[PDB]
Amino acid sequence: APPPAVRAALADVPTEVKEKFWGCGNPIPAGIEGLRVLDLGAGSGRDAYVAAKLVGEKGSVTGVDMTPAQLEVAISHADAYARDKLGYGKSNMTFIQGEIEYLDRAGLEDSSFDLVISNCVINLSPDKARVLSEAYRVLAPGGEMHFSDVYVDRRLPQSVRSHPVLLGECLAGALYNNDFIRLARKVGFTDPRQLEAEEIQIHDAELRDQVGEARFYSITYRLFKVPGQIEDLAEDYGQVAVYKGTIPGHSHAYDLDDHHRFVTNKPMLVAGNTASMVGESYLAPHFTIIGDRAVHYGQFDASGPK
Ligand code: NA
Repeated sequence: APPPAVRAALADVPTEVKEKFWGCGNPIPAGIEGLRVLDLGAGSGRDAYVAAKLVGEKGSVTGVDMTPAQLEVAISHADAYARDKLGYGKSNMTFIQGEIEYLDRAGLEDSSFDLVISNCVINLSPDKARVLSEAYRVLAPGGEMHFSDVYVDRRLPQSVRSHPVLLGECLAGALYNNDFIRLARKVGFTDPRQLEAEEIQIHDAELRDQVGEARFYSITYRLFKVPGQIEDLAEDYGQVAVYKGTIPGHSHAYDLDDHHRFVTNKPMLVAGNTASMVGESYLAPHFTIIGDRAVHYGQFDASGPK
């Protein structure tokens, strides 16, 4: 169950582009008309094709993949998709060959993307930290890394690590969610936000035994970049946010994350972080912020000392 816009856009993506994809989600955010999107690990192009639509004719998408076979599928269907299905003059997609760890080697410049998206390929990175820090480098201010991947509620035993088989799909090398958060924050994503999580029921029964009581999740994370603004606690500057109702397919309400649902025209008290995420990012044209950060009031939703 993807949002209607994503299902509508999927109906029209070349069967072959979809059949050849494999992923744990549909990580294209709402609100991206006219923006530039980088799709990490684009494979055969399902997610890039969907984005190419949702950003409109004036937005664009870049897909980076490791495998030439997968590339050539994304490339061969581009023009025809963009022309007949989207009715664009030409494809607004560019697929390039690369390693997600080395966006600099792929020629991707600082601040050249508004969104970085990914679908269940980061657990396979040999250098998670580099992919994260590269995402961070190629994002423009007020941009976001928005991506889905598989996590665990605890650290897997070393035993399970380097010798699983392939196991699960990449369930080996799925991190303890809080360890992921830590790594994101070392790189400058100070307050990752969980948009939604689904427990992945394991059901192999023989794998059950290998993992103990480990619980696995498919989580879509939101990693906003707002330099100088994003803090590691909810801090209280007395700001108020009002979602104006203008994000297509979200006229009644908008979920920033699973703890923050904004109802159209209903003001809500927010912390600095959240005010930055909805009002200083690419989402900002759809929100009003009342207040600012000239006066600090303390920690938000919590008393002072003890
Ligand atoms: Na709505």
